[PDB]
Amino acid sequence: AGTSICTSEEWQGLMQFTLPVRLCKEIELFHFDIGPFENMWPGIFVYMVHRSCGTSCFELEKLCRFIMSVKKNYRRVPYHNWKHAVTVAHCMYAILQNNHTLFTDLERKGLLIACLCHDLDHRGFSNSYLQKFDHPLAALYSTSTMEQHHFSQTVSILQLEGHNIFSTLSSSEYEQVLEIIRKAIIATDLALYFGNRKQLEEMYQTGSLNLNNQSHRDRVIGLMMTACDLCSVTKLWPVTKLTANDIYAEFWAEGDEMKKLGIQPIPMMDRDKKDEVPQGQLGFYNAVAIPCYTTLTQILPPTEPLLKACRDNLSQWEKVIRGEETATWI
Ligand SMILES: Nc1nc(=S)[nH]c2[nH]ncc12
Ligand code: NI
Ligand code: NI
Repeated sequence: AGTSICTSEEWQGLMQFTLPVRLCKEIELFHFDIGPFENMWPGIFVYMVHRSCGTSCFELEKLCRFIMSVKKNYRRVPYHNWKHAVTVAHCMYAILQNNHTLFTDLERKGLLIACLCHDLDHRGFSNSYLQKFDHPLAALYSTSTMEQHHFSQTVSILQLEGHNIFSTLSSSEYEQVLEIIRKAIIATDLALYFGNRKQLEEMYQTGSLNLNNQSHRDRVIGLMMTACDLCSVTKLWPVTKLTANDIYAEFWAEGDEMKKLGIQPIPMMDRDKKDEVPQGQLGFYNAVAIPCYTTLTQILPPTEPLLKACRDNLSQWEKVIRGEETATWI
């Protein structure tokens, strides 16, 4: 019920935060894992915004309020949580640093914010679930149900007193960045990814792709959003494997709810079908992750390390299937 707001202590603490110097170098790399630095997550996001956009891009007090209120509006769910938000924003930072002048100042600030916000107030349930059981959100948002909600949550937080980091934009640029953010969040609906990637692949392969064309830019930004959202598959194997445990914790909890409503869940969401997980991961990588990073690398060549890491993880799932897995901790 309603939008949560950070405390004075929370945002003033972020304002005074300083990032250890050794991490500065590490944060630039695609494979960086925020996992071991939880106390530093909000500060890491400030650092990224300041490196990409400038220390004066946002009023610091508004930015710190905004960040700490965003954190407070992620729920304590196993996967679609604050840690996921900051991970996705970091991937976007790495993409932006490596492709910096392809994107306008307004796009960079909008996309880093969109990434931080893109799963706001997620409940640990899929679009499939909300629509199957006619949750009020599915009535309000007929397609891309949760993503429309995440964008609405974003605008609610911006509207809190002292939280509007974009107020100093011209009236025109303000409308433009909100549209950047809306499009980017909606693009995180994997339903839309399949069509988007196929279109981009064609535009790329025929040579019609043109970044001066707004609809092309929109689609490229779309694919960047998918690549950042799925970036757990681009980390080192043990990190990827641990994150998969969190994703499946959510999936199995949803499947449990469907059993109670008289419907057998898809196997992926069935905690009594964990034997099918390795094959399911293979399916996901071949159908979703590999094509995403393949097309992204064609369009943005500096992103190739995402693709190489994704391929390496695909090989690991293949090893799991062949019974070659070694010791794992969870
Ligand atoms: N298998 C999957 N892995 C990730 S990171 N996300 C997913 N969404 N749906 C399936 C999966
Ligand atoms: Ni999402
Ligand atoms: Ni997400």
